[PDB]
Amino acid sequence: NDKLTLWTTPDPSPNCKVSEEKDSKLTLVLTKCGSQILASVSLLVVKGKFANINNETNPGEDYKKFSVKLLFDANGKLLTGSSLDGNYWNYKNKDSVIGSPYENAVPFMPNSTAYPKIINNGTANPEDKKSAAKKTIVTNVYLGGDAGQPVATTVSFNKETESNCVYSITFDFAWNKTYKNVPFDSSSLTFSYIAQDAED
Amino acid sequence: NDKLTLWTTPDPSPNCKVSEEKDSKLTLVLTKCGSQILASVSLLVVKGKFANINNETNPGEDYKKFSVKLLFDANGKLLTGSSLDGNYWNYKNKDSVIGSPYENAVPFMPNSTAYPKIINNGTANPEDKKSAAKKTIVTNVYLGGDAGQPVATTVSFNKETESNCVYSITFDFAWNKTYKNVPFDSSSLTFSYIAQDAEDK
Amino acid sequence: NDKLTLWTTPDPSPNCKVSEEKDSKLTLVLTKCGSQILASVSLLVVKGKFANINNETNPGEDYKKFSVKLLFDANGKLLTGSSLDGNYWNYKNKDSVIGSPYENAVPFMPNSTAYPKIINNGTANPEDKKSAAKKTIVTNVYLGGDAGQPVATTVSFNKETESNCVYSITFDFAWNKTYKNVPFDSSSLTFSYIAQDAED
Ligand SMILES: CC(=O)N[C@H]1[C@H]([C@H](O)[C@H](O)CO)O[C@](O)(C(=O)O)C[C@@H]1O
Ligand SMILES: CC(=O)N[C@H]1[C@H]([C@H](O)[C@H](O)CO)O[C@](O)(C(=O)O)C[C@@H]1O
Ligand SMILES: CC(=O)N[C@H]1[C@H]([C@H](O)[C@H](O)CO)O[C@](O)(C(=O)O)C[C@@H]1O
Repeated sequence: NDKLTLWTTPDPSPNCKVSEEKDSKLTLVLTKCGSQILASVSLLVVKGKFANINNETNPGEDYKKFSVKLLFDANGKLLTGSSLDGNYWNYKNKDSVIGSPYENAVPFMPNSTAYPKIINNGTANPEDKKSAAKKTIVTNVYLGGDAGQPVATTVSFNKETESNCVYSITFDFAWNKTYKNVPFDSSSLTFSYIAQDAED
Repeated sequence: NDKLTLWTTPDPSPNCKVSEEKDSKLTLVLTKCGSQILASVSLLVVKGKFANINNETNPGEDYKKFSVKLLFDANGKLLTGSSLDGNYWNYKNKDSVIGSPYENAVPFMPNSTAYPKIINNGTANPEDKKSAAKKTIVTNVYLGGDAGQPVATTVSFNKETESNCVYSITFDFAWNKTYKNVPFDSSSLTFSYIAQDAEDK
Repeated sequence: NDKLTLWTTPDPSPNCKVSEEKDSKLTLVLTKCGSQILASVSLLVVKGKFANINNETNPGEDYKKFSVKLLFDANGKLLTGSSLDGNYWNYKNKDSVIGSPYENAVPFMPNSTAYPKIINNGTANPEDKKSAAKKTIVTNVYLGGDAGQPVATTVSFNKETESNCVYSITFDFAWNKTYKNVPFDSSSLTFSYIAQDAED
């Protein structure tokens, strides 16, 4: 009933494509403390490529990394082409989701002044040079909650331009370890980014 | 606000068992940002095993790791099996604590739908309760605030079962380094977890 | 919103001294969720020592680390002697700043009970033993948002005593890598600390 938490469900049914359709349950919770967004996120791949990682028999790089994209329009609606199905992605209602799909959700989108879409011109003066890293959180999650099973995790904001998105949260994942029969089950990751809002 | 912050005191007197009774000050602050909980946490061992770590003379594993449990009931009261003494664990009032002990504190407990108590072992076709990792935050703290002194730190939610707990915040700590005369003084760690609600009315 | 979020601008003009004057844009956002402060922070060095790090030709330590201080008075005003210029450091209003400079900002300062001014200890009684680490967050940021480019990052609270400061947020940065032509462009870092104010 609180309008201040866009999320999946806390315990979601398969609602995310990783390597196929409905590959994986992605738990993502955006709580809007002031002008910033507090977010935790776990990923669990239940079937397909990364449901039981083995790089002993699959040493290839395509088997040692993947990416999850959330694509949003100017209203901040989740698009098709997002890795995340939008059926069970809405504002909170007890442990579940609100009856109607959400019309507007800009307050929750990354700031397009803080995290601008990169531009396609070559010239750039000292003060007018924009940043790639600014739009980035690089960290680790840990498969199975084992500290010896690190995945390099890269949250990116308004990185994507897919399906004519205006805002884009992107979780990239990669590892060096040659994991043997290790389900991709990520530890919860806490992070924040600066939001947008607009009047009318 | 004061009613939105369960914690110890900012500067607590020895209030945590690590290897023996009140042998460490644990600073923990739960602030309830919407449906999530924002938390920072430092640990300082003042006496006993880990008050001055040396693995040169104590190479044994029992001397290179330990765990601190907070056990809660369905109301969210701290239970006896807890590593943390409950005298100075309550809602905030200035840099101190509220007059009466707290009756209810569920809003602050980890979500038992997101972090369910029981774990399923063996088979995994559905795999629907099958996340161990979801209930986990793995990171590092740094003894003395020195970047060369990492402790592998594992926050767990509703992991524990002891004393008939319903909710359980659990901080495990372990290290590979052979530390020589290094007090266990952890750098403050920021983290969040998904909370619980309170029925309807 | 106003009074709830002390910050720079989301996209700041050069407003930070690192090795010389206004040689870097530092983006810092303090949002006061309850009794804690939520903060993200990116640093971008546009000119001078760290604008294009090379430790192949500059192996010296002075070229492999630096520190950024914010020094505050009892009111919580940013002082000269801070690395951060105070012109465009104020309470939020849209993507910009409030008209007048801010009179009071204690609610945003680190807790002087949790992070005491104490640093010299003459005795050390078991129950009255004070903590250095408590005042510390040690983590990593990642230059260019590349996971292979770690900087050891140390946030410290009420560490500093310079210019007779009462409160002090301090970001130290250091690296072991011998980086070749690597701009100091940090990935956004999320963190929190304890903060109070009270009076009549
Ligand atoms: C950083 C962290 O938290 N975990 C790390 C663990 C633990 O420190 C501990 O050694 C496990 O027992 O060590 C590694 O496996 C290692 O040294 O190769 C890297 C891993 O990232
Ligand atoms: C905060 C952090 O990650 N610190 C890490 C440092 C940094 O790389 C630092 O710059 C140089 O010590 O490296 C280690 O000391 C190391 O390799 O053994 C481990 C430690 O966890
Ligand atoms: C986010 C993270 O973990 N970064 C770390 C990377 C990643 O493992 C990366 O994927 C491989 O470059 O490893 C190091 O570069 C390394 O091994 O020396 C240290 C660095 O801090």
